[PDB]
Amino acid sequence: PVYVDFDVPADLEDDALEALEVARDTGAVKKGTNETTKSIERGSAELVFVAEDVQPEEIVMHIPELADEKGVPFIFVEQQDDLGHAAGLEVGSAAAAVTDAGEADADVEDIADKVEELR
RNA sequence: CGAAGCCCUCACGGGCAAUGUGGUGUCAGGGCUACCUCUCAUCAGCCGACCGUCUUCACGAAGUCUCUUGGAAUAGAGCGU
Ligand SMILES: [Mg+2]
Ligand SMILES: [Sr+2]
Repeated sequence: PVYVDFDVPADLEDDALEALEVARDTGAVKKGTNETTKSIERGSAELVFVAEDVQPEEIVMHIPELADEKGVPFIFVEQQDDLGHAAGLEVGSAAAAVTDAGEADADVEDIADKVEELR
């Protein structure tokens, strides 16, 4: 909520999580806020995901400002458990990162372009 | 590094854990990269006392002889261990 500056539509979120499911079975993904943060700093992150139901908000707070100065695109997911299942975990995830997509590079590029049109 | 982990249960199965279980590491700084050599340090775990001290216990030598006094010798004198 405090780190959220734009609302992402349910349709765009469906596209995003589907692209993440095929990113783990082909390319490579980073699961968890610590690994997502290191990906943005190292530059290896292509697209970063962030949950909106994170309590406390401090865990994720830095991602929207850190990604802006590193050129890495970010998208908001409504639920924590949906992002965790999409990353391939039994538990939830506050943040996920796509470190070089696989056979979804065209979809990821479009998601990154649809988010910029939504500010 | 990133699920490689932990708890419950005979098992099955369940719970925990990416908001990080677990590995690494902790100022002789450490990590990472490139190498030299090596370990007996440390940490985890198995085994597991001696001696001493405190207390309790077993065993454990040699007269119940003479006389006098006395209610009674454990006294005096004498002999003996
Ligand atoms: Mg350790
Ligand atoms: Sr959770």
